[PDB]
Amino acid sequence: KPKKLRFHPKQLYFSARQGELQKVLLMLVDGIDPNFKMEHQNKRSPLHAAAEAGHVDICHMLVQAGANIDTCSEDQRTPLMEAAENNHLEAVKYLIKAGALVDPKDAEGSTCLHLAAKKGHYEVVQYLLSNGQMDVNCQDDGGWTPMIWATEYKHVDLVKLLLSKGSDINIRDNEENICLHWAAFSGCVDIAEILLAAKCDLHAVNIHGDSPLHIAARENRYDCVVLFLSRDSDVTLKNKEGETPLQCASLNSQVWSALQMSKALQDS
Repeated sequence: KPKKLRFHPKQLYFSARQGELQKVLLMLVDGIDPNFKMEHQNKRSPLHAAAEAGHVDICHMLVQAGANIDTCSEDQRTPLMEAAENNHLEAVKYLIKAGALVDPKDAEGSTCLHLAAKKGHYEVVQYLLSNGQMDVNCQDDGGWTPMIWATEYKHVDLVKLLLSKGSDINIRDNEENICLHWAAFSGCVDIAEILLAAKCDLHAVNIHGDSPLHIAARENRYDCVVLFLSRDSDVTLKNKEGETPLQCASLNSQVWSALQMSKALQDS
Protein backbone atom coordinates (compact mmCIF):
# COMPACT_ATOMS: atom_id res chain seq x y z
CA LYS A 1 0.00 0.00 0.00
CA PRO A 2 2.78 2.70 0.67
CA LYS A 3 3.58 4.88 -2.43
CA LYS A 4 6.88 6.90 -2.77
CA LEU A 5 5.28 9.47 -5.14
CA ARG A 6 1.93 10.50 -3.52
CA PHE A 7 -0.59 12.99 -4.93
CA HIS A 8 -3.25 15.09 -3.19
CA PRO A 9 -6.82 14.85 -4.70
CA LYS A 10 -6.97 18.65 -5.35
CA GLN A 11 -3.67 18.57 -7.35
CA LEU A 12 -5.42 16.94 -10.39
CA TYR A 13 -7.95 19.85 -10.64
CA PHE A 14 -5.28 22.65 -10.58
CA SER A 15 -3.00 20.77 -13.02
CA ALA A 16 -5.95 20.48 -15.47
CA ARG A 17 -6.48 24.28 -14.96
CA GLN A 18 -2.75 25.10 -15.60
CA GLY A 19 -2.56 22.77 -18.65
CA GLU A 20 0.24 20.62 -17.18
CA LEU A 21 -0.30 17.64 -19.56
CA GLN A 22 2.60 15.51 -18.14
CA LYS A 23 1.48 16.06 -14.47
CA VAL A 24 -2.21 15.09 -15.30
CA LEU A 25 -0.87 11.93 -17.14
CA LEU A 26 1.20 10.83 -14.07
CA MET A 27 -1.71 11.49 -11.61
CA LEU A 28 -4.22 9.59 -13.81
CA VAL A 29 -1.79 6.60 -14.08
CA ASP A 30 -1.40 6.59 -10.23
CA GLY A 31 -5.18 5.87 -10.21
CA ILE A 32 -6.37 9.29 -8.98
CA ASP A 33 -10.16 9.40 -9.67
CA PRO A 34 -10.79 11.75 -12.68
CA ASN A 35 -14.39 12.10 -11.37
CA PHE A 36 -13.29 13.85 -8.10
CA LYS A 37 -15.41 16.86 -6.97
CA MET A 38 -13.79 19.91 -5.27
CA GLU A 39 -15.66 20.21 -1.89
CA HIS A 40 -14.60 23.78 -0.95
CA GLN A 41 -14.64 24.95 -4.67
CA ASN A 42 -18.26 24.86 -6.10
CA LYS A 43 -18.22 20.93 -6.38
CA ARG A 44 -16.35 21.18 -9.76
CA SER A 45 -14.56 18.17 -11.40
CA PRO A 46 -11.04 18.53 -13.12
CA LEU A 47 -12.94 18.26 -16.45
CA HIS A 48 -14.60 21.66 -15.58
CA ALA A 49 -11.16 23.37 -15.06
CA ALA A 50 -9.63 21.79 -18.25
CA ALA A 51 -12.73 22.92 -20.28
CA GLU A 52 -12.83 26.44 -18.63
CA ALA A 53 -9.12 26.89 -19.66
CA GLY A 54 -9.58 25.17 -23.08
CA HIS A 55 -7.03 22.32 -22.74
CA VAL A 56 -8.35 19.80 -25.42
CA ASP A 57 -5.36 17.49 -24.74
CA ILE A 58 -6.16 17.40 -20.95
CA CYS A 59 -9.98 17.15 -21.57
CA HIS A 60 -9.35 14.04 -23.80
CA MET A 61 -6.98 12.44 -21.24
CA LEU A 62 -9.66 12.83 -18.50
CA VAL A 63 -12.39 11.29 -20.75
CA GLN A 64 -9.99 8.43 -21.74
CA ALA A 65 -9.35 7.91 -17.97
CA GLY A 66 -13.13 7.67 -17.43
CA ALA A 67 -14.32 11.17 -16.40
CA ASN A 68 -18.07 11.85 -16.83
CA ILE A 69 -18.36 14.28 -19.80
CA ASP A 70 -21.70 15.60 -18.33
CA THR A 71 -20.57 16.30 -14.68
CA CYS A 72 -22.44 19.13 -12.86
CA SER A 73 -20.96 21.74 -10.47
CA GLU A 74 -23.09 23.04 -7.49
CA ASP A 75 -24.62 25.64 -9.92
CA GLN A 76 -25.62 22.72 -12.32
CA ARG A 77 -22.94 23.68 -14.97
CA THR A 78 -21.45 21.09 -17.42
CA PRO A 79 -17.88 21.26 -18.88
CA LEU A 80 -19.47 21.99 -22.33
CA MET A 81 -20.94 25.20 -20.76
CA GLU A 82 -17.50 26.12 -19.22
CA ALA A 83 -15.76 25.79 -22.65
CA ALA A 84 -18.61 27.70 -24.46
CA GLU A 85 -18.62 30.64 -21.95
CA ASN A 86 -14.79 31.01 -22.09
CA ASN A 87 -14.63 30.72 -25.94
CA HIS A 88 -12.74 27.45 -26.40
CA LEU A 89 -14.11 26.22 -29.78
CA GLU A 90 -11.82 23.16 -30.12
CA ALA A 91 -12.79 22.07 -26.54
CA VAL A 92 -16.52 22.70 -27.43
CA LYS A 93 -15.96 20.59 -30.62
CA TYR A 94 -14.12 17.82 -28.63
CA LEU A 95 -16.83 17.57 -25.92
CA ILE A 96 -19.75 17.60 -28.45
CA LYS A 97 -17.97 14.97 -30.69
CA ALA A 98 -17.31 12.84 -27.48
CA GLY A 99 -21.00 12.94 -26.57
CA ALA A 100 -21.50 15.88 -24.14
CA LEU A 101 -25.15 16.86 -23.79
CA VAL A 102 -26.02 20.31 -25.21
CA ASP A 103 -29.53 20.41 -23.58
CA PRO A 104 -28.62 20.84 -19.78
CA LYS A 105 -29.55 24.12 -18.05
CA ASP A 106 -27.75 25.71 -15.06
CA ALA A 107 -29.26 27.25 -11.83
CA GLU A 108 -30.54 30.23 -13.92
CA GLY A 109 -31.89 27.95 -16.70
CA SER A 110 -29.04 28.90 -19.09
CA THR A 111 -27.67 26.48 -21.74
CA CYS A 112 -24.17 26.62 -23.35
CA LEU A 113 -25.84 28.59 -26.25
CA HIS A 114 -27.12 31.31 -23.79
CA LEU A 115 -23.69 31.50 -22.11
CA ALA A 116 -21.78 31.91 -25.41
CA ALA A 117 -24.39 34.43 -26.76
CA LYS A 118 -24.18 36.52 -23.50
CA LYS A 119 -20.35 36.96 -23.93
CA GLY A 120 -20.51 37.51 -27.73
CA HIS A 121 -18.56 34.35 -28.72
CA TYR A 122 -19.69 34.25 -32.42
CA GLU A 123 -17.42 31.28 -33.30
CA VAL A 124 -18.91 29.01 -30.58
CA VAL A 125 -22.52 30.02 -31.38
CA GLN A 126 -21.83 29.32 -35.09
CA TYR A 127 -20.65 25.74 -34.17
CA LEU A 128 -23.52 25.09 -31.68
CA LEU A 129 -26.07 26.04 -34.35
CA SER A 130 -24.35 24.21 -37.25
CA ASN A 131 -22.93 20.94 -35.77
CA GLY A 132 -25.57 20.79 -33.05
CA GLN A 133 -29.22 20.10 -32.50
CA MET A 134 -29.62 23.17 -30.24
CA ASP A 135 -32.78 25.26 -29.93
CA VAL A 136 -32.13 28.90 -31.22
CA ASN A 137 -35.19 30.08 -29.16
CA CYS A 138 -34.34 28.33 -25.81
CA GLN A 139 -35.51 30.50 -22.84
CA ASP A 140 -33.90 30.71 -19.35
CA ASP A 141 -35.60 31.40 -15.96
CA GLY A 142 -36.29 35.08 -17.00
CA GLY A 143 -37.77 33.73 -20.23
CA TRP A 144 -34.77 35.21 -22.11
CA THR A 145 -33.48 33.82 -25.44
CA PRO A 146 -29.78 33.80 -26.60
CA MET A 147 -30.73 36.73 -28.91
CA ILE A 148 -32.08 38.84 -26.01
CA TRP A 149 -28.74 38.38 -24.12
CA ALA A 150 -26.74 39.07 -27.31
CA THR A 151 -28.84 42.25 -27.92
CA GLU A 152 -28.43 43.55 -24.31
CA TYR A 153 -24.60 43.19 -24.56
CA LYS A 154 -24.64 44.77 -28.07
CA HIS A 155 -23.19 41.80 -30.05
CA VAL A 156 -24.48 42.92 -33.52
CA ASP A 157 -23.02 40.18 -35.83
CA LEU A 158 -24.14 37.58 -33.19
CA VAL A 159 -27.79 38.87 -33.25
CA LYS A 160 -27.54 38.70 -37.09
CA LEU A 161 -26.21 35.07 -36.90
CA LEU A 162 -29.10 34.01 -34.59
CA LEU A 163 -31.60 35.87 -36.90
CA SER A 164 -30.30 33.93 -39.93
CA LYS A 165 -30.64 30.58 -38.04
CA GLY A 166 -34.35 30.97 -37.15
CA SER A 167 -34.40 33.14 -34.00
CA ASP A 168 -37.99 34.43 -33.48
CA ILE A 169 -38.16 38.26 -33.15
CA ASN A 170 -41.54 38.00 -31.34
CA ILE A 171 -40.66 35.62 -28.35
CA ARG A 172 -41.92 37.32 -25.15
CA ASP A 173 -39.90 37.14 -21.86
CA ASN A 174 -41.53 36.78 -18.31
CA GLU A 175 -41.82 40.63 -18.13
CA GLU A 176 -43.53 40.66 -21.66
CA ASN A 177 -40.55 42.26 -23.45
CA ILE A 178 -39.51 41.39 -26.99
CA CYS A 179 -35.93 41.76 -28.29
CA LEU A 180 -36.67 45.42 -29.45
CA HIS A 181 -37.28 46.50 -25.77
CA TRP A 182 -33.76 45.12 -24.95
CA ALA A 183 -32.21 46.87 -28.00
CA ALA A 184 -33.85 50.08 -26.64
CA PHE A 185 -32.49 49.27 -23.11
CA SER A 186 -28.87 48.55 -24.30
CA GLY A 187 -28.91 51.51 -26.70
CA CYS A 188 -28.03 49.39 -29.72
CA VAL A 189 -29.28 51.42 -32.75
CA ASP A 190 -27.74 48.86 -35.17
CA ILE A 191 -29.74 45.91 -33.64
CA ALA A 192 -32.88 48.09 -33.11
CA GLU A 193 -32.72 49.00 -36.87
CA ILE A 194 -32.31 45.33 -37.98
CA LEU A 195 -35.35 44.25 -35.84
CA LEU A 196 -37.53 47.08 -37.24
CA ALA A 197 -36.61 46.09 -40.87
CA ALA A 198 -37.82 42.51 -39.93
CA LYS A 199 -41.18 44.43 -39.41
CA CYS A 200 -41.16 44.32 -35.55
CA ASP A 201 -43.90 46.31 -33.82
CA LEU A 202 -42.49 49.68 -32.69
CA HIS A 203 -45.47 50.02 -30.26
CA ALA A 204 -45.07 46.58 -28.51
CA VAL A 205 -45.45 47.07 -24.74
CA ASN A 206 -44.10 45.11 -21.75
CA ILE A 207 -45.70 44.25 -18.28
CA HIS A 208 -45.13 47.93 -17.23
CA GLY A 209 -46.78 49.31 -20.40
CA ASP A 210 -43.39 50.53 -21.70
CA SER A 211 -42.94 50.86 -25.46
CA PRO A 212 -39.29 50.75 -26.77
CA LEU A 213 -39.41 54.65 -26.76
CA HIS A 214 -40.24 54.63 -22.96
CA ILE A 215 -37.27 52.29 -22.34
CA ALA A 216 -34.85 54.21 -24.68
CA ALA A 217 -35.73 57.58 -23.02
CA ARG A 218 -35.38 56.19 -19.45
CA GLU A 219 -32.02 54.51 -20.24
CA ASN A 220 -30.96 57.82 -21.96
CA ARG A 221 -30.21 56.17 -25.34
CA TYR A 222 -30.42 59.30 -27.59
CA ASP A 223 -29.48 57.46 -30.81
CA CYS A 224 -32.36 54.93 -30.25
CA VAL A 225 -34.86 57.70 -29.29
CA VAL A 226 -33.98 59.52 -32.59
CA LEU A 227 -34.42 56.25 -34.61
CA PHE A 228 -37.83 55.58 -32.97
CA LEU A 229 -38.97 59.24 -33.48
CA SER A 230 -37.99 58.99 -37.21
CA ARG A 231 -40.19 55.79 -37.41
CA ASP A 232 -43.14 57.90 -36.00
CA SER A 233 -43.18 56.20 -32.53
CA ASP A 234 -46.02 57.50 -30.29
CA VAL A 235 -44.82 60.40 -28.02
CA THR A 236 -48.28 60.42 -26.26
CA LEU A 237 -48.57 56.67 -25.30
CA LYS A 238 -48.80 56.35 -21.50
CA ASN A 239 -47.40 53.26 -19.67
CA LYS A 240 -49.15 51.58 -16.66
CA GLU A 241 -48.00 54.33 -14.17
CA GLY A 242 -49.42 56.93 -16.63
CA GLU A 243 -46.03 58.31 -17.80
CA THR A 244 -45.27 59.37 -21.43
CA PRO A 245 -41.68 58.63 -22.77
CA LEU A 246 -40.87 62.37 -22.03
CA GLN A 247 -41.85 61.79 -18.33
CA CYS A 248 -39.25 58.90 -18.21
CA ALA A 249 -36.33 61.01 -19.56
CA SER A 250 -33.56 62.59 -17.37
CA LEU A 251 -34.21 66.31 -16.50
CA ASN A 252 -32.17 68.80 -18.64
CA SER A 253 -30.69 66.06 -20.97
CA GLN A 254 -30.22 65.58 -24.80
CA VAL A 255 -33.07 62.97 -24.77
CA TRP A 256 -35.24 65.44 -22.76
CA SER A 257 -34.41 68.30 -25.27
CA ALA A 258 -35.39 66.06 -28.25
CA LEU A 259 -38.61 64.70 -26.58
CA GLN A 260 -39.76 68.20 -25.38
CA MET A 261 -39.24 69.41 -29.01
CA SER A 262 -41.15 66.47 -30.62
CA LYS A 263 -44.08 67.11 -28.18
CA ALA A 264 -44.35 70.88 -28.99
CA LEU A 265 -44.11 70.29 -32.79
CA GLN A 266 -46.76 67.50 -33.04
CA ASP A 267 -49.33 69.62 -30.99
CA SER A 268 -50.40 71.45 -34.23
